Amino acid sequence: PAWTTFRVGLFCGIFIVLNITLVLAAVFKLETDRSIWPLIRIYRGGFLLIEFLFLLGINTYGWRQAGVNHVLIFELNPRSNLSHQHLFEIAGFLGILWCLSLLACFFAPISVIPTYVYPLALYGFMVFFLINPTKTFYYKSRFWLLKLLFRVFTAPFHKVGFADFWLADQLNSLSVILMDLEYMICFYSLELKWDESGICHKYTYGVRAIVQCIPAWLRFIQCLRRYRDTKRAFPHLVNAGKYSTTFFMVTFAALYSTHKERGHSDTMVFFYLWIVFYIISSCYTLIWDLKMDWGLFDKNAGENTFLREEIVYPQKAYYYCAIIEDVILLFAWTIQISITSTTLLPHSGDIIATVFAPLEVFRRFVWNFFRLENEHLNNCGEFRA
Amino acid sequence: PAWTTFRVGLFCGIFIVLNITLVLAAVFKLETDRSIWPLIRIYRGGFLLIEFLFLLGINTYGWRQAGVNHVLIFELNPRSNLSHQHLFEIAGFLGILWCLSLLACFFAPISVIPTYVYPLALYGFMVFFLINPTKTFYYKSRFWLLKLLFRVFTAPFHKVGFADFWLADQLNSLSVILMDLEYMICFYSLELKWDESGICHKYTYGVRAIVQCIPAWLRFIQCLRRYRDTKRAFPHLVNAGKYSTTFFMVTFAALYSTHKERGHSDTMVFFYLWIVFYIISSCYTLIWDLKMDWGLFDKNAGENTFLREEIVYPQKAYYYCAIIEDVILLFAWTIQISITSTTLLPHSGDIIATVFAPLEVFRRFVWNFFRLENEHLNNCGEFRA
Repeated sequence: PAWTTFRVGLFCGIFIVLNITLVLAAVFKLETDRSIWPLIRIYRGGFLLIEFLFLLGINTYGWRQAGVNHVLIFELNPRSNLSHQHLFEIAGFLGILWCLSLLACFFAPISVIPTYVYPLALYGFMVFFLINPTKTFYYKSRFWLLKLLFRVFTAPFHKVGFADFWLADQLNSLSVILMDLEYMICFYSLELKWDESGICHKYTYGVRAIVQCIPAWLRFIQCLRRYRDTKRAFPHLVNAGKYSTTFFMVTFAALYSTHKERGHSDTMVFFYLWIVFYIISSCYTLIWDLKMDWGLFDKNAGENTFLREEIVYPQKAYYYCAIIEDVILLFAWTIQISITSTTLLPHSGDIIATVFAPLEVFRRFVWNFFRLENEHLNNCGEFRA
Repeated sequence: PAWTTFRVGLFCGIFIVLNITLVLAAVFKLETDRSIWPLIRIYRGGFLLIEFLFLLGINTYGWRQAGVNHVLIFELNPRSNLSHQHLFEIAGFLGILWCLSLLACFFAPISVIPTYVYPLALYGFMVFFLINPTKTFYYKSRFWLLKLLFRVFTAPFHKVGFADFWLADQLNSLSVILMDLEYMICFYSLELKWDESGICHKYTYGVRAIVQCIPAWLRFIQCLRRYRDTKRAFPHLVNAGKYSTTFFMVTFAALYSTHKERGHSDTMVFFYLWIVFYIISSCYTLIWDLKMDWGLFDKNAGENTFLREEIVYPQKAYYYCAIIEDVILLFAWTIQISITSTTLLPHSGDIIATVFAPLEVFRRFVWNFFRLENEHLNNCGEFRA
């Protein structure tokens, strides 16, 4: 309508200037004799979520304009849809809340409450806005999201729809948010509660491995449930392998990290095995994305050199840019592991992680941007008809 | 359209949060051993202009919705109109520039330029955005405004249209902006130009009197030109009297102020004469506004107790609220003069002036809100047909 567009404008404006204020306050008012990592490590989750919602708004716009309809694919209702302006405004609202909480963490405005209650309040509100039992604030769509989250987190007990698969895949890309939330739990359980601001931050007690692999587990058991429902082995078990490689990569990385902390002689072999398993996982997921989840590299593409037989997005350069971006964004782990194992600053692993997490969300953006199109065109996953 | 509404939202959001930041920086970072008056006295002009443009946007909305059409009255073009969202976004843009300049005056961001260049740059841009000789930034409407300003400031040489009269009246209400601009000229001509930040601020050399009465002069000579064009004495010379009273009030206030500064014995008589002349001016303009410029208090109003015979604005309470607001806003000078002449803080006259100038702009808001309606209904001024 019109009021929705005006609210998109209001929230986007407040957000851009809050970001300017936040950058300025971070460059200037950053004495911070204490360590600042227990703050950005807790706010990385909110940041990844807000960036993901912005990019999902852009995805919905691209779908609706290019021609690929997501009202039938997603099993939504042909009317009472959710345009992209709605996603933009709700992401902007969560961004306003994120920036306000972060500013309250920078300047301590109120002198009676400690500065550790602002992340707690921000995430408590982000949860209450989603479990809101009233008849307001996107009642229908938000409760559809709740039904979807309940049917995807209890995966091997329900029939696989396209929304289930799609949200399981999104959660498989946003693993840093789950790591963030479990880290916030661990911290607020294991930190002094007097005036300011370790066991976790490391893979010591294995909770990091479980939390990082739980979306891979979701998608793995989901595709196994689909293979039990139907009877076909090509796009089900070859798909389960892609998420078994994530299991193995996380396990070996955890063992290597704990052995490097303990300094045992079993560190180099586990490091090499982590290297080779992330290599096979990245090659696997790259081939899969370029072959099935996108349908590219078709056998009879005609004048289109490396594409399908037909296309929806007008500029053919978009697809080549997407191929390059998906082979660069994925495989960016090499820079990470090299710069962390070539004698850099002590606190640099988290620098690289925070730098490359929004880049991973961008990769998931592009992947959606093309997967919904391929699903509308070729019906890759046998979800309908 | 839609992009215009989104830009209204963007600018309104940036503006509200810039206002919050500005209020906070004014309450907290206000050491300011020096006097702060040469800053708010220079920014009051921009503030009154931005508030006036917001309220003119609201006026255009009220006109277009209530039914009173301003496309024929204002001699504009029935197509290529200017909706209220355009006024809102351009006022928001000037507000963004105002808030940015004021913040740059609070925090000195750049260390090489003195803090007196920001008001100069703000108003230089406000003038360049209006004299812009390109084919962009509201080319047609802005050059219509230039033609109107040139035909109204050279009043006694052109035929009086409704736009001429209306802008002369608006300028007759926004006299504080002209006082502000002449004061900025005087200051930047009579202030040290080394690192920071009197003859004016007072009515000493009479420039304040001339500047404060020049819109009254505009409207007076304009109604005299109209009386020469037509031949009718009721709504022309009785109208010229209303702006002759402003001449007399300003003259007597200037004489009283200069004699109080010089402490002569002629101060009390001039103060009493200023009192009585502002009394007669306020009663005159109140009776005129309630009788002719609004058409209220009709002789045959029917069931409507104190109104016209017909009305356009639905809630009848709006009109009574407007009568009360126009008899309160006008006549607010009594509080000013009493609190300034009953032994209050030295710097309090400018406090009261800055407090009551936006209130005067609000009075002009309501006056327009009803005058355009009465003009569409009864054709009070013989402007058409």
